[PDB]
Parts: sequence; C-alpha cells; structure tokens
Amino acid sequence: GPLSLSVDAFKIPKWEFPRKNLVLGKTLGEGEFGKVVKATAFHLKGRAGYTTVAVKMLKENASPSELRDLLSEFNVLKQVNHPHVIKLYGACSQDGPLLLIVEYAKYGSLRGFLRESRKVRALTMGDLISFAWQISQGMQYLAEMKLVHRDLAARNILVAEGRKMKISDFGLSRDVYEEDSYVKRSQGRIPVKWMAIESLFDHIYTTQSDVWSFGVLLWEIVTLGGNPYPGIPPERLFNLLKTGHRMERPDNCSEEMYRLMLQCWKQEPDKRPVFADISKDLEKMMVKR
Amino acid sequence: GPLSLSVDAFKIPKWEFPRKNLVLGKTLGEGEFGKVVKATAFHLKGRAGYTTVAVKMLKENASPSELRDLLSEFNVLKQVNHPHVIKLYGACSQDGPLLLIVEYAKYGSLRGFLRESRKVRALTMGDLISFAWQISQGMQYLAEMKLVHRDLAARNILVAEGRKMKISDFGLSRDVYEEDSYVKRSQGRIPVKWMAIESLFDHIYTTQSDVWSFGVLLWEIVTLGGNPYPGIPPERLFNLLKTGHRMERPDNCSEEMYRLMLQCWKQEPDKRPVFADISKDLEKMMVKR
Ligand SMILES: Nc1ncnc2c1ncn2[C@@H]1O[C@H](COP(=O)(O)O)[C@@H](O)[C@H]1O
Ligand SMILES: Nc1ncnc2c1ncn2[C@@H]1O[C@H](COP(=O)(O)O)[C@@H](O)[C@H]1O
Repeated sequence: GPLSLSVDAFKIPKWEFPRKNLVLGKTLGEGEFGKVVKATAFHLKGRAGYTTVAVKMLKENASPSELRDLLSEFNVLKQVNHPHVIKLYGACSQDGPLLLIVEYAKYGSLRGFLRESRKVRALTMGDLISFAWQISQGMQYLAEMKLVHRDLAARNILVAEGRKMKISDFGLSRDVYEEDSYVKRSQGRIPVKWMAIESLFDHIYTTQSDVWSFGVLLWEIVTLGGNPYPGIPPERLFNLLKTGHRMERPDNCSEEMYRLMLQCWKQEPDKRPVFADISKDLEKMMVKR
Repeated sequence: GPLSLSVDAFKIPKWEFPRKNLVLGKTLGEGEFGKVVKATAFHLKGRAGYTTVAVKMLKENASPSELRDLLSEFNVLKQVNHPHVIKLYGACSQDGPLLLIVEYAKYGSLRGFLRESRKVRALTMGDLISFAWQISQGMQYLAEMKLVHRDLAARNILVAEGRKMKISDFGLSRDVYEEDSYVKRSQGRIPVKWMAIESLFDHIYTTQSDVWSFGVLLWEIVTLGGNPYPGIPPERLFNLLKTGHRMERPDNCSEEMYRLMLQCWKQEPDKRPVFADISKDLEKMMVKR
C-alpha cells in the first residue's frame, strides 16, 4: 500500500547523518505520534565538535499511521526554512530506528513556557504580542509555501534561545498548491477545541482554518497557557460552535485583542483575516503600547 | 459529517446511568484513545450499594478520531456478552464528559500481569495455556458475532478475579456480517508488530488477521510479556515479513506450541487456523501436560 511504497522508496543524502555520531539523552516529551529526546551530534553539517540537538523518533509499538506521520514531517521539514520554523539538520535511517535530528529549543514548548510564568518569568503584554507576531510571521511564510499546518496550538510552538518562537510538529501538515484545501475523509487526529468549524463538520483544511487555530493559540498566549473552552467536553463543540458561541473575552485582554480572536473565529472562512492582516494587527497593538 | 451525526443522534436508556451515582478515583492507565480510571457506582443495574467498576473517558484534548473511537467501543460493548469479553454496565452522556462504565478486572492488563511473574506470581506452562485458551474462546464468540477485533495484544486483555481473561479495548472493532472483511483506506492506528501481513500491506482486516494477532499474543504469553521482534524497528517489518521471516521459537516453548504460532503467521490467510482449531490445539496441549 502507500506506506510500504514510501518505506522502500525511502530506504533504497543531503540529509543522512551517521548514527555513530549521535548520542541520545533525556526524554523531552511525547506528541501524538513521536517522542522527542535531547541529543548531541558530532560534526553536524560543517559545525566542529558537538552540537546540542533534539531528536524525534517513533514511540514503543508505533502504528502505520505514526510511521507515516513521521516520514511526512521529515518530508515537510526538508522544504522549509524560516527563522520562525523549527530547523531540520538530518536523519538516521540506515541502521536503526528512524530518527529526525532537529534544532533544539531550550525553553521547550510555548505552553509549558507560558504556564511557568506570570503577567506584570514575568511577561509584559508586549512580550505576548511579540510571541504571537513571530508565530504569525511563520504562518504567512508557510501559507505562501502553500502548506496547511493543521495542528497549530501552544504545545506545538517551541521557545528557543532569545525567546524566539519556532513553529513545530509538521506530522500532519499538508501540501495545498493544487487546490488550496486539504480534505480528509476519515476523522482527523487534531484536538477538537483547536479545529475550525468547517474542519470539524466538513473535514476541510485550509490556511483559513489555520487562522482559526491561530485564534485559539492567541487565547492560549493571552491567558498564559489556559485550557480552551474550560470545563466543556469536546463533544459539546459541535453544537456550541454551530449555534454561534465562542470563548468569552479572557482577563488581561484588551478590546482590540479580543476583536482579533473573534475575527479568527468567524463562521465564514473568507471573513477571517489572513496571516498578513494578523501580523499587521499585532504590530499595530505593539506600537500603541 | 459522520461524527456530528453520531454525536447529535446519541445526545437526542437501557444504558444511561446517573452521573451523581458514580464516584471516580485513581487512573488505571491510558490506551490509544481513552483513559481508564478506577471508579465506584451506586445502585448499578439492580446491585444494592456500591460496585467497584472501571470507567473509560476521553483524554485531555481528544481529537474527532478519539471521540469516534470511544462512541464505537460503546456501540460494540452493547451487543456483546461472553464470560471472556469485558462487560459493559452503562454510560454517562447527559451532563458532563462521556464516560463508559465497564467491569473492573482487578489484575489489570495481561501484559503487566505476566511481566510481574516468573515461570516454574509463579506460573506453570499450564496456566499460560489456560490463558491463551480463554482468550481463544472469546475470539471464537466474536468471530461468530461477525466482529473483527483488530487490536488483539497482551495490553488489551485484562485479568479479572479468579485469573479470568477478558478481551478488552473495542474502539477499533468492526462489523463484518456483510462482506467478511473490513478494509480501511488510510493508515491503521494498530501497532505494526501485531498486524497481519495483508493488513500491513493491503489494509484488509478479517477474522483471519485477528488470528495473526493472536499468534503474536501467544508469543507474548509464552515469553511472559516479552516485546515482539525485539530490537527490530517497525519500519523493517514490511520487508522482513514479505521475505518470509517470522519470530524465532522463544525459550520455554514446546515444539507443538511454536508450530501453532507459525501457523497463525502463514502468509496465506486461509492457511491459518480458525479460533475453533486454535482452541482445540490448546486443549490438546493442556491434557498432555
Ligand atoms: N526541538 C525541540 N526542542 C525541545 N523540546 C522539544 C522539541 N520538539 C519537541 N519537543 C518537546 O516534546 C514534545 C512533543 O513534540 P511533538 O511530538 O513534535 O509535538 C513537545 O511538546 C515539546 O515538549
Ligand atoms: N476494566 C479495566 N479494569 C482495570 N484496568 C483497566 C480496565 N480497562 C483498561 N484498564 C487499564 O487501562 C489501560 C488502557 O485501556 P484501553 O484504553 O481500553 O486500552 C489498560 O491497558 C489497562 O492497564
């Protein structure tokens, strides 16, 4: 089937890194299909000595779906280059488990980062605006590359040296040059509280649904890593969304900032801003303190 | 789409149990889509007082796929009744998260049970034969009900009072009355080292692929919860299987018992035994000590 084809195609070099020059350490976390360890790499891509890196691999008892997801992420990270997208350095596919070697972000996920802090780490409203703007810059680049990310959420943004945002977790990202949408027949593996209404009901993914997710991500940033639709079971989402309900304005959120989330949540996909608009909105709030 | 339909259909009574008569306790474990807690239920289905039960629910940030899986398991457990299939008592769908209330197996999963023991808990070869035979009895009942389980593995068999086997985890089970196969277009969410060769390559599931999985389950029992194809990455499975390689005879395994696993692993699905044969084989080994 499609996977045995990919696996053989794959197994039969700008990117291959020798296993014996990689040393694995502590677990940094598990996503939906991969597990990430901290690692160090010897003589990696022209850098002398060791370089601290992160490594993605399959978990115990990986399913065909997870393997496909990992090969997919690999295939996306090859094409992609932007100071706010996590950077890929190589892979080991030749004599052990499949491993992806990516850029190490020292502060971990944005969720964890935000949950460890408070608002006056002490973060200003400016820092949060700055975080949202960086991610938005990255999204505009991907939307231009014609890639739908699909899984935009605070747990999937990493925080690197300098508090730089890195968009992460490309297992579920899809190419949309041809038709400007990705449509998936069976049920998506993306959490329901981050999905656009039309992805939920109709299985349609576009850059405009990434904007929806970004809106939820904004809610996460502004609340310092709160849980969306708190206390509401995911199954109530169908009806609550289609009857026009949205999350209430959170505390420590200006009128203009809440207007931007509501706008990312418009039922009609074409009424939502594009990432360039979102970027221009956050810049404007930044400069007005 | 198909899910919003199910969720509404569902939300709009032999099985409904009042939430306020259920009290939740410690986590017992997480599967691929659900999380299970220990629980106690007041006045459950004609039983006076409290009854210790297990409860399945959605994890944090459940995806449409996981929700569908949970509704599916619910829909299967309603139809099913056998002393070696986990028993369903009710659900709470009316004013909180969706919860399935099932029979509590006090020894947990068979994997954990077996890994905690040694071979002379001290378990005889007879006890292991007895375990395999019970599971096989349950599988014959399901195959007769025209249900493909799909996810047969030691982690998905529970051990109840009296060391009774209970087949568990019905999220992925499918009806096959009409056509005697379940075929899934996209990539399965079942671990690759338990899948039949034709499920791996061609996405075909039948009672005969359940037999394949059972063969792997037998390997797990006989090794006291060993890890299949140890040290071999799941992605090498395509080629290793299609070139006719299988797991070597493990230690503490008779010739006749190893013959039964190889037979469950025959490339051609029609050359594998049916569960009734498997049952008759294990009975025969039992009685010859
Ligand atoms: N490059 C990285 N550097 C540090 N931690 C990471 C990195 N990639 C992933 N992680 C951690 O592991 C988790 C799972 O990653 P993922 O499987 O890509 O969603 C993340 O939420 C982070 O906690
Ligand atoms: N009825 C039950 N009684 C005790 N433990 C259970 C029960 N159902 C599930 N578990 C535990 O939770 C794990 C996940 O269950 P599942 O999500 O059905 O695969 C199992 O592997 C067991 O460790």
